Amino acid sequence: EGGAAMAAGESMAQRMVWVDLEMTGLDIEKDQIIEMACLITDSDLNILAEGPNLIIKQPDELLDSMSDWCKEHHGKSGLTKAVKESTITLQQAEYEFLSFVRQQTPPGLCPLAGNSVHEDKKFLDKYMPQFMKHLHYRIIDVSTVKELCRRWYPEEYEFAPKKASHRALDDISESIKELQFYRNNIFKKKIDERKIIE
Amino acid sequence: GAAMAAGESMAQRMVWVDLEMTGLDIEKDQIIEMACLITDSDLNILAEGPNLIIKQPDELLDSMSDWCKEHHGKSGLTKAVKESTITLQQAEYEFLSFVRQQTPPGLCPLAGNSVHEDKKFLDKYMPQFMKHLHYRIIDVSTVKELCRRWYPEEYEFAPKKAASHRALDDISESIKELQFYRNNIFKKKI
Ligand SMILES: [Ca+2]
Repeated sequence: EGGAAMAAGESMAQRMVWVDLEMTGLDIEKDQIIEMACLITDSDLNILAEGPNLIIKQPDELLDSMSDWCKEHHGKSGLTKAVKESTITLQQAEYEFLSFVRQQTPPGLCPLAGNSVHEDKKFLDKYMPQFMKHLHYRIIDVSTVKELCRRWYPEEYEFAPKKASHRALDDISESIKELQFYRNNIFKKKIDERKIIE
Repeated sequence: GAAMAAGESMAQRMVWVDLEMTGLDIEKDQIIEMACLITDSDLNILAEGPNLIIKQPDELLDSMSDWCKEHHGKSGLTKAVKESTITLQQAEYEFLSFVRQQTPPGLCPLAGNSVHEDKKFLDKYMPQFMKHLHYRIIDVSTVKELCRRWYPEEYEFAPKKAASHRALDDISESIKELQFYRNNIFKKKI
């Protein structure tokens, strides 16, 4: 029956693809991608799968030509060291994600999720196009609600969680924890604590 | 101290835009129409920018998709492109001039419906303008997707975007949409 595929299809079309990227800089015409994580959640931000957490090999030239902040940032992170000794091609990494997201999402219906992802999509559109061809053109920006919280709910902004990490996969988990804080505190309450709300 | 409160009050103004390309192939597509507008933090419009139509080389206009051909052909917009005398470089200045007197430099974000795609062409074709803007954005298409999943009943009350033929009136729908999500999806305080 289609009514079952509809319920199943309409439920997967509400899932999100959560990514966290690290790059050599902000200039898309010269900078590249060096670390990418992926992860799938449902409409209520519950982990349905954990994608890989990869480090992409990039030539020593670009890393040696990175900005002070960038060359300093990724140095203490040790990520710069791993990039050189990495053996993961971009498309080899691009495909590894594409297979993961294909076995978990319908093609062209799920949106990109994550914190400040208008830049991640900007890079994935250029460098991982087959990946983006699977995803909806829209994004779920955890920072968009951070701004709307900053102006509309400054009181509860002070209680927002604090930073914490080691892998982009963890920066995803914090970004959901960030977004989950917004649903508990600034959106309309659906649940009293002991009835539910009208 | 009181000035730092008003300084914060200005740091929370938004910069609203909406563009119309010949296509989404950023490496081979250009901007064709643009409007701009400013609001305070609580979505009240403070100043409306211009609404300009950018002349673009003719071979590309008949090389854009049948969607872009028929739709912009039906909008009357592609006709105004040839009859436009505004280039990209002067258009950027007019928009850069407008916003500089209303918003603090680099403290205000882009806002609108899927502006992540409007910013992609602004990061490339209007960098002097984008320098005045914060790197963060405010996409109403993000809380729309959040409204579907979490508040689907109230999501059905969503108004129809009035199919505006001018990008400045398109924004009026986006704000009216965003104001909706605030009223019926965000927690009220008293
Ligand atoms: Ca638009």
